[PDB]
Amino acid sequence: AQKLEAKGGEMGDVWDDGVYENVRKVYVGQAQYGIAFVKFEYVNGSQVVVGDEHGKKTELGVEEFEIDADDYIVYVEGYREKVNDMTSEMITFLSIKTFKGKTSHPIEKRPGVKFVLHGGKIVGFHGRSTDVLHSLGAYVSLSSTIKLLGKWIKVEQKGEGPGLRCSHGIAQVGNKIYSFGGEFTPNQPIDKHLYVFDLETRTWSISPATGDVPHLSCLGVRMVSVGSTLYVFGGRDASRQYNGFYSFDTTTNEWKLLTPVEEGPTPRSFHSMAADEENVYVFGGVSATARLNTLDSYNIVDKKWFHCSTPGDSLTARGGAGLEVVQGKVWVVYGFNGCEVDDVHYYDPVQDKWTQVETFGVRPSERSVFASAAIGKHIVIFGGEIAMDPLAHVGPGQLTDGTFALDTETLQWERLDKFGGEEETPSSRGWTASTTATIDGKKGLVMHGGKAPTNDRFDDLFFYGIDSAL
Repeated sequence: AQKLEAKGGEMGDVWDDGVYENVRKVYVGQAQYGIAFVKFEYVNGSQVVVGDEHGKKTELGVEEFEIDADDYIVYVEGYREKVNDMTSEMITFLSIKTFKGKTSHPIEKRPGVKFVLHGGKIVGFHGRSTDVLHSLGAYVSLSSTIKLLGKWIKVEQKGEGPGLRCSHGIAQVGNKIYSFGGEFTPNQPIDKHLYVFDLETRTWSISPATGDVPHLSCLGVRMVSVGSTLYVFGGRDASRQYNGFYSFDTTTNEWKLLTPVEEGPTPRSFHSMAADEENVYVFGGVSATARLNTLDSYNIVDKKWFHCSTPGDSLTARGGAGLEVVQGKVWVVYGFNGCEVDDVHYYDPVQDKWTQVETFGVRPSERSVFASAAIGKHIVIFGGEIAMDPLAHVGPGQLTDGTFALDTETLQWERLDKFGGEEETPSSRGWTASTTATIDGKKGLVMHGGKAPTNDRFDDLFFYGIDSAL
């Protein structure tokens, strides 16, 4: 399979259970602060393999977590920390997620760093213990049976690009992809240009413009395409001043302030957006004062904003969540509310009401600001932030790299990442501007830009192309 780095203080006796067919049972014995004692019971062929213990038990006892035979571990989430002011970090908290969606303990915010051994199937463990757990890794085996077959392509680029940024917005119109807004240094919007990408040329340039050009250059902005006209909302500049709701006729190349701030929906940034041929949707994100959970629709024909039913407590205010129209319905996926979140919800237009949905099977650990597109009955997501940065949107935070698709018709998540092929899978990133797109006659996901794990920026253009079977 694949050994994953054990994560924790590198003090202690290293242990390695090796790799098995699957995991039958997990044993966790708590320490006084963190984790004392682990043990695993595995299965290999027709053989139950009871494993050695690692660390020593405490007066607390040891809790068991049995994994059904029709069932396996998709990830282990945890918290490492240097406590006692003791020379080494130790592992302080663990949660187990099961393919069937069993979960051992609900994740909680504990100080220290979060880590996660992720991806499709945990088939064994290894770590380092000194009479208590000090670090932990595991072995993951990516499942070979990838339902939504497809590959990752690093699109080449030529012109005057939007280059290196994140917290910007992209949309497709015809065979051209448009970009707008964004940040390069922490919290500093770059320009007001509307960059455009000719697919057949694979080349960039600044679009020409007319009319009501956006009043402020900004970041945390969103935009979606309807027909050949682009629609743009929110964002902020350096001075926490907000943009209203504009549009851009691409055949006409003219801007248009469709509704002013202070007229339409609450001015905000790092909201989410989508469109369905008839309305343009705006969800959540951060207002001047609070995160939001509200959603507003704007009919193009009726040229007018409608305020949708409010979800209340069921669905906590959030930003950096994914929003796609999966079918006839709006989908809210994951996001951030002080904690990173792995909620899933749909809003039904016809009824004007919200529904929560349980989801299962090799699901992503909770995360924000990821790349997302809806294609078919699927939502596809890549990367994202799996833990906020202490210093704000200022610092990198912790950023990951999985590729996942939600099947809205079965509620099975799958990880589109393969062992098997050779392809240019994007490196761990977040705050990407992402969209659904057709390129060289394949629909799929268009990742662009984003924050690096090292607080750098990216400029890459990435495409998960869904091969032809569809």
